[PDB]
Amino acid sequence: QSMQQLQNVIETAFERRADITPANVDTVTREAITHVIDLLDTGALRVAEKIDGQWVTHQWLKKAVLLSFRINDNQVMEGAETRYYDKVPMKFAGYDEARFQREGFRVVPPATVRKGAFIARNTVLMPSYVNIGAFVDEGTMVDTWATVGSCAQIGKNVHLSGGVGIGGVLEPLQANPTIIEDNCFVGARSEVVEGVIVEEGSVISMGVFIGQSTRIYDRETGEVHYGRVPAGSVVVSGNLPSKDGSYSLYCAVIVKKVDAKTRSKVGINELLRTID
Amino acid sequence: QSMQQLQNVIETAFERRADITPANVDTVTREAITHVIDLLDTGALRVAEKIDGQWVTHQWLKKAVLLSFRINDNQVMEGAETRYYDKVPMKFAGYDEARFQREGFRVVPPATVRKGAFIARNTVLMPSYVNIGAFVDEGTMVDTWATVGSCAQIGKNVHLSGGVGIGGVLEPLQANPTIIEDNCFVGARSEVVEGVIVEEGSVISMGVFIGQSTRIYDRETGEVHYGRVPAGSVVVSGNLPSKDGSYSLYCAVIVKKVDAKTRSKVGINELLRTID
Amino acid sequence: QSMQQLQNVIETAFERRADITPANVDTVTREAITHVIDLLDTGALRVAEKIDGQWVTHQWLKKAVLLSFRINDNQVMEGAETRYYDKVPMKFAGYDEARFQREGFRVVPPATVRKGAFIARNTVLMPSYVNIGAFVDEGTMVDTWATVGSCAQIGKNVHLSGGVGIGGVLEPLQANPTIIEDNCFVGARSEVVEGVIVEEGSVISMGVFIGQSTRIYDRETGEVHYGRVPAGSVVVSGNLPSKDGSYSLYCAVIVKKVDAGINELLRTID
Ligand SMILES: [Mg+2]
Repeated sequence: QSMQQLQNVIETAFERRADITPANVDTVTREAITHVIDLLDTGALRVAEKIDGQWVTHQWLKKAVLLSFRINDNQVMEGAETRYYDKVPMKFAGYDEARFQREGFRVVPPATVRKGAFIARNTVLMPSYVNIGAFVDEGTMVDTWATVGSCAQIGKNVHLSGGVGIGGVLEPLQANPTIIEDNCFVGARSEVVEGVIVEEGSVISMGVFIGQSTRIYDRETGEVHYGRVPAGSVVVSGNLPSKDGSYSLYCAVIVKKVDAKTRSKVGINELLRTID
Repeated sequence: QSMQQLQNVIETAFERRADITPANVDTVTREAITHVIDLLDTGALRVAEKIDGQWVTHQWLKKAVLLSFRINDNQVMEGAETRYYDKVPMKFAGYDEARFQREGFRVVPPATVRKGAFIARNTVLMPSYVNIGAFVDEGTMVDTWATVGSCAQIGKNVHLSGGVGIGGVLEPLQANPTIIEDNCFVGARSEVVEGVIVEEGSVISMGVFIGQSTRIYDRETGEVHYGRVPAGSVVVSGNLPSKDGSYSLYCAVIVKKVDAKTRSKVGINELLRTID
Repeated sequence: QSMQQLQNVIETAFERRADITPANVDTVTREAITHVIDLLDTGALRVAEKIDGQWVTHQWLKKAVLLSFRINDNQVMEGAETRYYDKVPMKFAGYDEARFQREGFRVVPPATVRKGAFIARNTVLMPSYVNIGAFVDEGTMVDTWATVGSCAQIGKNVHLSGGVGIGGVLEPLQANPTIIEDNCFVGARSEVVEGVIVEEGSVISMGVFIGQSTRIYDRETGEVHYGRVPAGSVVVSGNLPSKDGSYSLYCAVIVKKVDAGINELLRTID
């Protein structure tokens, strides 16, 4: 209700978004937008959440994020050897040692995160990027040059290996973000985009690139999945052949299904050695 | 005469480059080199350009860039939590807020650019790197951990997705740089290099790796192209089989062709859904 | 001997590491750990090395590196526009011009390196990351968004193209690091992980992904290698088909063997 009234401000401002700019927005609307982003930043709110077993996307939070662009000017940011120019502030810009100590994760230079993304305890941010509206749950490792795009929901004990990208979804408002459920491993150079949902304890190896159009071939059943990686799927890069046999095109291949559970990297590597 | 005088200084210098050092360079030559880098930085000059439907490379600008290296010593660059040591200054180190504001683009930390690359209005540099001599035109998105290599020419309204690399080209002086023409989409994790030209309105998916080494198979005609993606090509990764079918080898496949133009990512999404 | 004594202090500490925290770590233990990391940082010690022509892995160095995390607290690190919070010091934080001049490599912003990795002379780090216990030898290029993981050994006159990741191997503790031998070219977007050894003078094309499970198919002999790219191999991405041909899965393919100019080597695909 306090929350209902916050949402009210957002839904009202967004309907008139066309005429909102940094120099005309009233103080109530600004503070409200900023409060939402603050709640997203602390994980008190989140853009999508799993309710009664289904992923629900809260449109009004995406409105809030969009409005946060519209109401803030780009500003110069001092970078020591370089300068920047952007309108989304840095999550940690203000964090002090006490706050870092209390929240219990690690941010490894030059890893950065935009204000408005939630990073949970026992996470390790290797040099990587986490965009606004994202949620990175406890125990998760984000490896070097990995990216957690806007609004993505990364569960607990997830491993985003080096250079793995999880695609942002801000617009359309109605579209769910990309979702990597608890215990998932995503191997080096892989990309999961466009609101694909990787169910819990899946194991995606290197260089597996999955958007909504990507064929996920279940070699056991012969079925082609789109848009969703079944829980416990072990998935690797492959191709499907043309009717000809004269060429073949990329796909992901489900090559084993395992029980969905927290796994070490050593464990993952050993499971990937266990495939035909 | 001014530009003729400049080019002549550079080419004359470059002829005797073996005898030019940071310690021994006269100020006229130093000034001429640094002024050419400034012209490339502001987009007043550009390493290659399209004249009469034809891409022309200007060797002398490549010679300028190469001499900019030769005449400058490495120097310690303070970076807050770390220090660097290099001889190419940083484009934005001297940018004030007014300059950023009039030039109309955004630089999202930790994105950086070397001095001597042009960045046009309405582009957004997510964390990324733009090397010396490159040209990134209006309304382009350079997404997280992407790279625009030396001398690369990126067109207007291009989307370089996360992890995309556009390969640098200095030597040979004669070689056209890597060119991405207007309205191109390039999917996450892709690399285009070695003066490959991606013609306008093309859509390259994820995980596409194209150099002069790469077969570009038109599955509609069965023809292999090298070094060029024809305008409006929709390109995905695939493989072509050995004569006996024992193995197959990576290639890029043109799966269909569209009529090149201004885009939305409703239509990028939807173009790839019709893929076979 | 002093080195034997150092190794014993490290191994004894490793043995009772479950008892050791930043809070209770004693100065003898700390000094020995920190001293090993200093030696790794200067290249005086290295995690694996080629002895009598084979690679030898010094597990106790891996134990020191592992312990260096356990015994240190995270600290806030001021970063201009942002702040960090981590427990491994930055290699260059206190370098001055004279030291850069002496060690003779370049560090292109925003390239960074953790303390406890050795960079040799005439190497160029484009924006990249070199993790603790790595050794990057002379005349090597580490191009933009490359990554040299924990303990990885990169040889002389190696080209790690843009977006090339060399996997860390702290654990398992027993494993050798990922190794790129001398004179190798690694094409952009490639990733070589899990202790794979890429032998000298190999040419790996773009977008090649090799871990310990990756079939490296020799199209000439029909061999399938695991874990090792043979010296002077030219390597590209490919697939190996299923029995019935319904689908195919990723591999590497050795498409020629050359003694010891790249684009001509690669522009031959059949
Ligand atoms: Mg910085």
